[PDB]
Amino acid sequence: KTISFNFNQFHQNEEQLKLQRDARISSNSVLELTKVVNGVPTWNSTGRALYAKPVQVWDSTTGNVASFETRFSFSIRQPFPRPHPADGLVFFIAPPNTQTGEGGGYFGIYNPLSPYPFVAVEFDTFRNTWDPQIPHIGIDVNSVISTKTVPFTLDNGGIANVVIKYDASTKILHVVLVFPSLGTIYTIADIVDLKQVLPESVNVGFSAATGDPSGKQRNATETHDILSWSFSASLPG
Amino acid sequence: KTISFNFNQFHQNEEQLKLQRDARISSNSVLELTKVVNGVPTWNSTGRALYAKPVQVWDSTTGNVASFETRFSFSIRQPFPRPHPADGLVFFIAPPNTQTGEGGGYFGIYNPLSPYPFVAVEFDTFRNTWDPQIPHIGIDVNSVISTKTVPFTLDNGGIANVVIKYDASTKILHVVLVFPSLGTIYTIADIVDLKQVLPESVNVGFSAATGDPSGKQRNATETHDILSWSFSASLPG
Ligand SMILES: *[C@@H]1O[C@H](CO)[C@@H](O[C@@H]2O[C@H](CO)[C@@H](O)[C@H](O)[C@H]2NC(C)=O)[C@H](O[C@@H]2O[C@@H](C)[C@@H](O)[C@@H](O)[C@@H]2O)[C@H]1NC(C)=O
Ligand SMILES: *[C@@H]1O[C@H](CO)[C@@H](O[C@@H]2O[C@H](CO)[C@@H](O)[C@H](O)[C@H]2NC(C)=O)[C@H](O[C@@H]2O[C@@H](C)[C@@H](O)[C@@H](O)[C@@H]2O)[C@H]1NC(C)=O
Ligand SMILES: *[C@@H]1O[C@H](CO)[C@@H](O[C@@H]2O[C@H](CO)[C@@H](O)[C@H](O)[C@H]2NC(C)=O)[C@H](O[C@@H]2O[C@@H](C)[C@@H](O)[C@@H](O)[C@@H]2O)[C@H]1NC(C)=O
Ligand SMILES: *[C@@H]1O[C@H](CO)[C@@H](O)[C@H](O[C@@H]2O[C@@H](C)[C@@H](O)[C@@H](O)[C@@H]2O)[C@H]1NC(C)=O
Ligand SMILES: [Ca+2]
Ligand SMILES: [Ca+2]
Ligand SMILES: [Mn+2]
Ligand SMILES: [Mn+2]
Repeated sequence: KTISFNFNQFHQNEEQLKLQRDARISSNSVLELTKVVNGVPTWNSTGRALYAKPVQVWDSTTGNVASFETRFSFSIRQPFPRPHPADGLVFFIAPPNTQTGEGGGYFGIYNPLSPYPFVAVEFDTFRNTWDPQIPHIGIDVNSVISTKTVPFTLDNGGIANVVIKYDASTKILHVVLVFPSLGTIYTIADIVDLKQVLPESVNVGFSAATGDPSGKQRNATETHDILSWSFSASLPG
Repeated sequence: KTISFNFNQFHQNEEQLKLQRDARISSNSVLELTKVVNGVPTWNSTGRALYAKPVQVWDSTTGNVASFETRFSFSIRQPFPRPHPADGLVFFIAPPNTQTGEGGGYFGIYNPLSPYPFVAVEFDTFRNTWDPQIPHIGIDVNSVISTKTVPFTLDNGGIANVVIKYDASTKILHVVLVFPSLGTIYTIADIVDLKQVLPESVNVGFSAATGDPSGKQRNATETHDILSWSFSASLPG
């Protein structure tokens, strides 16, 4: 059983996508996860976009787990450098029908008063009390406190290509981040057992957030645009 | 005990490299693993290049294993597409003082008469009886029958960027192959316990080969050039 989808661009009112909070699709085909007014990003914004249909990552009848691959391009533009850009974006896997959690350093995927499991790959731009030097790529399992982290230099306003691959036989989640204009390549990988953290069916998508009001800084913002996205999953069981 | 070297270009008579068989450094600074006469690659060629100093990947006293990262660019030019180019190149890790093995599909790293252990990342261009479709990236442990494989499409005569990273804490060996001119990214990973297969001290280097005469095809050839190479290893012990 295989499932796959591809988005060369994003059309307004895409029946295949589920938009939440501030997420919006521009007229120029970009998925803007967080609020951008008159070409300027704002703080206190959170937005998510999930693939409309649930995907089965494992089967309890056979115990088999899915292998998958996803590729996407994103762009993070940071207009106001001085204070500190925030917060970042993530590709994530969670139980179906979840609601946007806390914004800010929680990217909109963590809800303290009713936590739901999740596996996420973050592109963190703001250093929270629990983070190492930013920006960094991180593998998150149920917590925004990454199991593994790798720093990277952002191509401000530039395009970044990401490849996330999960091999069930080895339980390896490997991610590649490339900035074609800079010729830089970043890599990180960790062992993650999906069967141990997630339910059989899940939702895959993105979530991003800009500076939270509590920070008292309106400049703590940036764009979190997804330009294209393909997904392929294979469940033998 | 960290160690690292970096070759942004190769100079003839590199005191740092040990060249074996047909391996040679061209005037314009590129490391030609296999024979190329008058700008034309030939069959029946095999060559290797090893860093002259042995590196310690693990220590029996503390038991600690080294974590390392290596980056290099190569270029395979396939002048004759019709029959079938051969054979490919590999980055390998082996015991010090070994000699070039069999050519052809053995890339010059495997010796049937007296096999020595090794861990290699291959870039396979010819399909042998034990191979899946070509070209493919492959992780090889003590043999040329990859534990893990992934297909890729070669950028003929183009530049390829490679990142090989080994994390001792997880035992994950992850490799990334990027063709900047095509924008394509290929990734593969597997679990390898260096301690279980290799001695404490080893040699790191490259090996390549063109079509073996036994195939009776003079067109089974291609270049196998290395343009640059950096290596970094950190043994916490
Ligand atoms: C928030 O971003 C603004 C735009 O980048 C900052 O203002 C810019 O500050 C520059 C000097 O740091 C100055 O050359 C630019 O002209 C100015 N741009 C604009 C459109 O105002 C702003 O910096 C604060 O406000 C300015 C006016 C100065 O007083 C700075 O000393 C202030 O830090 C940023 N605000 C914060 C919280 O840093
Ligand atoms: C493939 O390359 C081999 C080089 O490693 C050639 O081996 C030959 O081995 C001889 C034994 O000591 C040596 O004198 C020769 O110099 C060398 N080849 C050359 C440059 O003449 C091999 O050559 C073939 O096999 C040898 C044994 C002779 O019969 C040659 O006349 C053959 O051409 C190369 N094979 C082919 C088919 O080109
Ligand atoms: C070995 O590689 C050669 C270089 O591509 C092939 O020759 C080329 O074949 C083309 C059509 O096959 C032809 O248009 C080219 O003019 C020719 N180039 C040269 C310099 O020979 C060769 O192809 C075979 O052998 C040649 C001599 C011709 O008879 C072709 O018709 C044959 O297909 C390749 N040989 C093999 C083993 O395929
Ligand atoms: C941050 O976003 C929330 C949700 O989009 C808004 O409700 C907030 O706007 C207004 O001010 C806050 C303090 C609260 O009273 C809310 O109910 C209001 O709508 C917004 N807060 C900021 C800092 O603008
Ligand atoms: Ca953060
Ligand atoms: Ca082969
Ligand atoms: Mn973080
Ligand atoms: Mn192979």
